Amino acid sequence: MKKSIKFKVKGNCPITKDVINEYKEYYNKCSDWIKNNLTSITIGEMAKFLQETLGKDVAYISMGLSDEWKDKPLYHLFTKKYHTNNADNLLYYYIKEKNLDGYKGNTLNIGNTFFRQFGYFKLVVSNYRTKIRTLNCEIKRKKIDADSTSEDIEMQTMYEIIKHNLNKKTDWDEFISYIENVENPNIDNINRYKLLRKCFCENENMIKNKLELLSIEQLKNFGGCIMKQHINSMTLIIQHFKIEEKENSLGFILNLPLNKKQYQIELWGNRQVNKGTKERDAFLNTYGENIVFIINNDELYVVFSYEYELEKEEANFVKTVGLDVNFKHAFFVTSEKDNCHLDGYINLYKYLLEHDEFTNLLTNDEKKDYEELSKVVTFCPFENQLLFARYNKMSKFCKKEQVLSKLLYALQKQLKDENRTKEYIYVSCVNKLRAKYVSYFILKEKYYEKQKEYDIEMGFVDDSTESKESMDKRRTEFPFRNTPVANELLSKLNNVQQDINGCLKNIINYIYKIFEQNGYKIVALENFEKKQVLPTIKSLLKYHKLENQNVNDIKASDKVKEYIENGYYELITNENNEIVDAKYTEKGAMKVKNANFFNLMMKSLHFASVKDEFVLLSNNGKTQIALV
RNA sequence: CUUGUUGUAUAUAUUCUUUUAUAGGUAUUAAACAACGGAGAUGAGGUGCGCGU
DNA sequence: TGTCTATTTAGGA
DNA sequence: ACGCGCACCTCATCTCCTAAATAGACA
Ligand SMILES: [Mg+2]
Ligand SMILES: [Mg+2]
Ligand SMILES: [Mg+2]
Repeated sequence: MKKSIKFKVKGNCPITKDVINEYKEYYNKCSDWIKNNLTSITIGEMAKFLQETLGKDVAYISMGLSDEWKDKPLYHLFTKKYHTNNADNLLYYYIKEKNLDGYKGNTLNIGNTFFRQFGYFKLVVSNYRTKIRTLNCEIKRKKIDADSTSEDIEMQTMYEIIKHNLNKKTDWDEFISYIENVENPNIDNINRYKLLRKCFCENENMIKNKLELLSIEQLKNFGGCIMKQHINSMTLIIQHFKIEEKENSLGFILNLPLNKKQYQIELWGNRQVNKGTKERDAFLNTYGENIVFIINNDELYVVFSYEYELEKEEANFVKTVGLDVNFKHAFFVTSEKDNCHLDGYINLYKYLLEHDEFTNLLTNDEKKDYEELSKVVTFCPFENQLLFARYNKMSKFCKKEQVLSKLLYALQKQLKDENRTKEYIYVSCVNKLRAKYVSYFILKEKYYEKQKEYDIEMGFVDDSTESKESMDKRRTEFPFRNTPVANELLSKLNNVQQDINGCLKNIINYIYKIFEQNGYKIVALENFEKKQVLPTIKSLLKYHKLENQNVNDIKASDKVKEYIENGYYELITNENNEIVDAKYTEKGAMKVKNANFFNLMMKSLHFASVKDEFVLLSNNGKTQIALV
């Protein structure tokens, strides 16, 4: 289907950040009006006004005065049962005839058709569509029993209606036939919807009225669609623009209709659309009408779209393999037994076991676990327990981590020497992934420390915390996000996350290409033990009630007793030898860090996007990914 | 225009950074592999801090 | 006026 | 754990990536 390619402009282009800011301001004004009138005006009033003030006989007014829409609320313009172009034209010409979004023109004098009607307004409408089309009135799924209340009958009714947009009586029958005509249908499941189809006929007025009342209910707490302040992107639809190859070059020139003249924007070339390739001809033959101007690191990029589908060359089925996700010793664990059958596979656990320096530090249990993994096809020896030794310098695994790192980097040097590029990049990315995750943890912890220090030195005082209007104004005037300190830390975090994402992509590509280049025709990615952080001191005092309680006899939940028996909390006593404050000892303050270190790699290494990367690699590869 | 973005060097120098220290910044040298459907919005989860239980 | 750019309208019955 | 705020991050879901005809601008 559709595809994208991004180009970088070469030289100085009139499209600056001010053009994009103007675009976004118009977007937000239009969205503000649309939000504030989602129910205050009906479609018939709009169509009647357009008929009166212009007197035109067009379908977008004949479709706004018919019996269906002449009195329904404006938000039905955004639903899938109303013609798209009629909704667009009716809404746009209403807004244009009344100057609702305040359009006073644009800086570059780009044609209003490409900037306003098929630009920011087009995005506003396409955005308000997804809000209302996914709009799931408050509802859940429950098993329908014979002795179930009227709500249970009605909830599963409307729940399936939303999932299938069925309105007429006949459409209910069609969904009943949807599964029955399919081989081996579930008899009980379809009857569950047949019963509600029967219920649909009894009191349809109550059903439709309640569904629309709920829809109106979920459209007054909606604050509208908002384009953020960090976007730096504008989209223009232009029917007639020209993209041309340069003369004696690899780049392109974009001829953009701009102030009634053709402005030429020079673009660099991509090795992605490169000279003499089929993708180049496809791009230059079938490119779409949407142009996206985006600024990234103070550089202007231009995104075009086109149609290109490659011809998948199949291969004979050989094997199917299961990939499992783990978090303890290695990320990727296979069900195969490593017999050196795989070509281009380096077994790093089996390599770490051939060094006396490493296994001499191992116990009998640890050595047994490592030998278990060495016989298994595994990838990415991310060892979370040893990795924390780089942060905690007093960890009992501090020397194991050093030997692991030294041996892994020695293997990296050896692979670089022997010109084994694929395995070399794999090992480099593994090492860099470990280092970069330690860096990300350090940066995130510094972010937390800096936020805490800023919000304690700021000293918020709230007269009433029940609602925003009663709290301190500096909560919103001067956040920590707007402090210079945060932007530096957030930029560093973004850079580290970028490196982490790249290294994980490299490892995933390595795994996929080993299994592809060995005959495996499916890699069935077989589809989370959060360590618990010690309860905080404020939780220890104001929540677990360890304040003014006797130190000798502590009335608390047994988990707190076990934590106190460990040297985690140091308690500060008073004249009565009872607790008035507490702190973290070294042991507890580092237990908290260990728990955070283990939990953050769950949410930072994108382990719920691994399947996505394998799918994308299967979009152009000899292997397929079967979800388990 | 040996041309876009991102990853991959435990490279040379540094009176740089503990807010990326087995890594980065500032300047160089050195590449060859690889991935590349984006933009926008909404919703749901999780998380940190602060103020109250 | 001729040519090139911008604006309009698109239905379901 | 709960509430109110301020943020941050990862996921899921959806829309949209047209085209002919007419009107207008200006030499
Ligand atoms: Mg980087
Ligand atoms: Mg590169
Ligand atoms: Mg150095």
